[PDB]
Amino acid sequence: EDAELLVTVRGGRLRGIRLKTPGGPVSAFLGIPFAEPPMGPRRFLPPEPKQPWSGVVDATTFQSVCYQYVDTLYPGFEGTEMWNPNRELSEDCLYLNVWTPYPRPTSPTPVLVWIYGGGFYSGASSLDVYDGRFLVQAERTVLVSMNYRVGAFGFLALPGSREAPGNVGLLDQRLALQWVQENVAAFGGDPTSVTLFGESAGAASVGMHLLSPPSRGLFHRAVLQSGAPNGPWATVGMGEARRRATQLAHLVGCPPGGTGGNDTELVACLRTRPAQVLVNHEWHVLPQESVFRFSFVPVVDGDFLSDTPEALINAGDFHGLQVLVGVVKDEGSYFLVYGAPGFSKDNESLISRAEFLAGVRVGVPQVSDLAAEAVVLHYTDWLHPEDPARLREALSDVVGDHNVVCPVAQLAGRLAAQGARVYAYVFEHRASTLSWPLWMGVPHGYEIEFIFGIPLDPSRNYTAEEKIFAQRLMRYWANFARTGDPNEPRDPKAPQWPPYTAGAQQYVSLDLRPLEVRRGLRAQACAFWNRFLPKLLSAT
Amino acid sequence: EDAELLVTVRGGRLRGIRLKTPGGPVSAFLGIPFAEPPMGPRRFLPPEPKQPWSGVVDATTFQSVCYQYVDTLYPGFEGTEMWNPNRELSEDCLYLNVWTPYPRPTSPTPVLVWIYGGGFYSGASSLDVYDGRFLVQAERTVLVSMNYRVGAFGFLALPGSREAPGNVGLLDQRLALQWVQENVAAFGGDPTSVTLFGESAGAASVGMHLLSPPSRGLFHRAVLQSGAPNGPWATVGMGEARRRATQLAHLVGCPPGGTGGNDTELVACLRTRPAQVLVNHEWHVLPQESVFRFSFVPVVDGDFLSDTPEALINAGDFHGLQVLVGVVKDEGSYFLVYGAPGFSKDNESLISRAEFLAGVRVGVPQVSDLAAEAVVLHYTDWLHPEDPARLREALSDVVGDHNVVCPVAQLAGRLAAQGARVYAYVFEHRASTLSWPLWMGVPHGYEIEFIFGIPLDPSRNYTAEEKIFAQRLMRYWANFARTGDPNEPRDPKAPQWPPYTAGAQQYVSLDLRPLEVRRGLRAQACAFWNRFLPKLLSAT
Ligand SMILES: O=C(/C=N/O)NCCN1CCCCCC1
Ligand SMILES: O=C(/C=N/O)NCCN1CCCCCC1
Repeated sequence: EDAELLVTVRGGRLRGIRLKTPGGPVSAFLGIPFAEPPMGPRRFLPPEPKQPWSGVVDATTFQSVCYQYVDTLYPGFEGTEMWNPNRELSEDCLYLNVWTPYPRPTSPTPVLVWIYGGGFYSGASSLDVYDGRFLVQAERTVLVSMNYRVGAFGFLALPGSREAPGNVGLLDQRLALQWVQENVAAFGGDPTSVTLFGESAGAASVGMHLLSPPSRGLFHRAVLQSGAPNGPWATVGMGEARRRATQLAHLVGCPPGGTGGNDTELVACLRTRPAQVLVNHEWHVLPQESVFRFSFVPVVDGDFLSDTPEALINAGDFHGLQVLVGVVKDEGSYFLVYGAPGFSKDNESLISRAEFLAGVRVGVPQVSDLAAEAVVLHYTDWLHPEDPARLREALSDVVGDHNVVCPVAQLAGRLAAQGARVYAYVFEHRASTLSWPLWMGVPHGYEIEFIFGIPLDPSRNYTAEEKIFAQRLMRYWANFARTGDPNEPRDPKAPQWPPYTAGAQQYVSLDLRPLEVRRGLRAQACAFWNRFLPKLLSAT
Repeated sequence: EDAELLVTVRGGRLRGIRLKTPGGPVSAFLGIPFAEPPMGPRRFLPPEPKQPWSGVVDATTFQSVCYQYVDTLYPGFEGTEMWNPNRELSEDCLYLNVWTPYPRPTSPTPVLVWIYGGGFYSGASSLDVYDGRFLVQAERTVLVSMNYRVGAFGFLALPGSREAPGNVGLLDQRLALQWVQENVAAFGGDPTSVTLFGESAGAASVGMHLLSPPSRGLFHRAVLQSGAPNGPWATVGMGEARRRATQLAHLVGCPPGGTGGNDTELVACLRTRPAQVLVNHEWHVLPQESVFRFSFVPVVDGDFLSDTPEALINAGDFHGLQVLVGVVKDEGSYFLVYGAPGFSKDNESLISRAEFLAGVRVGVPQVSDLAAEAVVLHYTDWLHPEDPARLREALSDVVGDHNVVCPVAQLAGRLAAQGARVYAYVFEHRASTLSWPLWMGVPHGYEIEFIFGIPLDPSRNYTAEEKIFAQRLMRYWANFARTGDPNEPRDPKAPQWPPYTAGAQQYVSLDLRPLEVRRGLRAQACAFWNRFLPKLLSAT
């Protein structure tokens, strides 16, 4: 009863809240502090563990969202507002949430840990689409989700220095994983069966924890949804990260005119600026106009990432690891209304040939003109080279394959061929309540609502098929969290999900229809990005 | 009767022979001299018109074949020896043949002029597969075919000199066209309706006469079968042509060590060598190991070709011209047994991945390593990158597209978009009597026997459907020769053959089935060869 809403952890006591679902109640503990507030002199520093507290911390509501840019491209539009912060912004944001079934599991239960995306510049665990009450009720697992510092507060890096080493947002996630190992048993969760799953930048974060030894021991399975650490947007070099941090300091008047600009005096000036001031100049440090590019992302520093993600993936041994990867059908369509010429969510975006050629330079930023010609060659239907509809779908494939599909396929192939058991999927169901235009198809990020069982919410207008389809996906994710295999171990009737291998390259399609096995995650398109295009740049 | 076998031309009197067909007799005049024998001091010189003769020249049999290399790759094999000379070799070979229907047409009849192929190093108008008795009988047209000098005797060029200017083999064809304008009326032919049609190097020759003003006035229609003048094999630069001519001279002891080596002394030494000696060292002149490359080809000298064929095609007005172009289904499979590793006509040629990678360098001779990577990328099925059968068909596509299909498609597109009406086809029928292995499919050059109605020969074992198929093809070629349109001028029952345009790119498939309209002569593959690869070669 109400006694299950009281839980004692290593830091102190907590009071949770009961959440209602159409199938039964769920105990939730929202806003658990796992770190000291990274404010004042702690800005840009790695997180410190939350010191124990006296009394009962109220864990009945979500805590504050980390300071981040708020999207204003389409004010009042559900498709964009659903990702904006739904709580007040604050640097005091290092809090996590725990959903546990009712009654509380008496036996150790596998744990799912969600890491939200948002290009490492935005996101929050309090968003309605991340509501874990339906996944926990239907599958009786323990779900944990944490907040981590985004933007400059989480990834501004002056490499080599000590006042701003970078990757502190990744250390926020690692500390939350250490908190799960020390306290998830109090909620009925098994710390020996922890499955990380995230989307976009969260998926890239899950991949970077696979490549970091201090983080690898905190979990046992990984699910990467529409993201990978080896993408062209997930990491930056030490020289570029220093240029962006110095440019942001210049934009906010750091250092004051006539003062030396070493790393100590530069970060000290940054720590005196209000948090909103740094956010208002975050986008003004990118090197060129582009889409799917972000200012402050994880940096290859030799510490958290001893080498580039590509180098660590190639030289890595992943025996004893189960991975679930996948993408949506239209990964790049969402990002085209953020810079590609001739695109608009309120029309058909029937772009011309000239707009397609210009959009390639925005979708593939800062590459040689010869490299851009190779992209146009592969993504042009030369039997209909001027068809606006085909060009619109072509540029969507350019951005999606370059940033998501091919980095994921590259990762999935190296993982399976080096010990790991990999399962791959392609999400091909467009939600009936999707507010984005029809030409975007199945946009990036809109499989999350089905993984979290949002169609089960009675206050929403999802169809009856989508409710059954959502329960299938929650079954897939939970079975992978329990056994490392998305297939139901009791049911040979259901169509089987074959593992992904570097040779067969088998994957399944996720939609209202039963499972369908296909081969190749755009093998022809991803051979251009992963094999030839690097050689075309090496010769310049 | 026998009176129609007697014909007087401008040079003198001729006696022909009556040829029998299952549908009626045909009057033939084989071995008509149209030029002085290019022997002795006339070697390497342009042809001179045949001086008038006394008495009756016997024109009842084919004359001598020009000196040329004889294929010895598969001795005793029908597939190769059907192209070898069937008459004695001699430099006295400039003779032409005329087939005219019986009874002789009283009205002017459209004239077809055949130019044989053979990589500009071999070929003869006396070959059995060029027998024009069936095309002339079934369609009541006048057919002319000539011999032209091949190899060094026709295309050895010391550019600038007067002793060996090059392209004299093309001038032999031009002189034969001037002979048709002056004498084809005596056989019942119309000198105002002359249609050139050729194959491989013959098709390239037909294209070069389109781009040469002195030759363009001698004909009115053109048919290019599996060849184009803009191919990477049909022409050679002035510097490379001088190196090959000097290397051939060195191989035969010219100049005698150690005397001067100016162009006059070099050609004088070459004219003293027996003709067979020059032939025996022809293949030891090419720069690298390759297939679909030939030693002595037309040279871009500024005379016969004022510029490169590519430049003349782009900056040319073709209004009032009707062109019929096309290719066979498997253009490159025949050339793979002539140098590609792992290939053999007597096995399945299931090559490995390494043999495919090495074969690309032979099929695409002397390109940058980066260019070879681009070819490997485009022609590799990255879902089955090691499948021997797919690699065999891939290398066949590499050679066929690079040398035939894409040069033809580039030509057909420029002709259609600049005034000329173009009809395109793809020959997809494999002859039931074909001696080449099954994996070659429809090899290069094996549509000729159907164009000339060879299945109508009662001494051969063609099927009943192939006889009907050959008759329908002869009607297509004759209708184009008569009216400029391969379609039936009045029959609406049979499906129509739409023209080829640079936008729609419509073509028809020629096989036992009725006409089927398709779009794009391998538009995706040929965009790589015609658009992207030249830019990759510019930026080395
Ligand atoms: O969102 C902005 C704000 N600029 O001030 N610019 C475009 C960046 N877009 C939006 C961020 C994720 C989608 C692709 C990249
Ligand atoms: O036939 C020879 C004779 N070499 O001495 N070599 C193979 C090169 N071939 C020759 C012409 C037929 C296939 C195109 C390239």
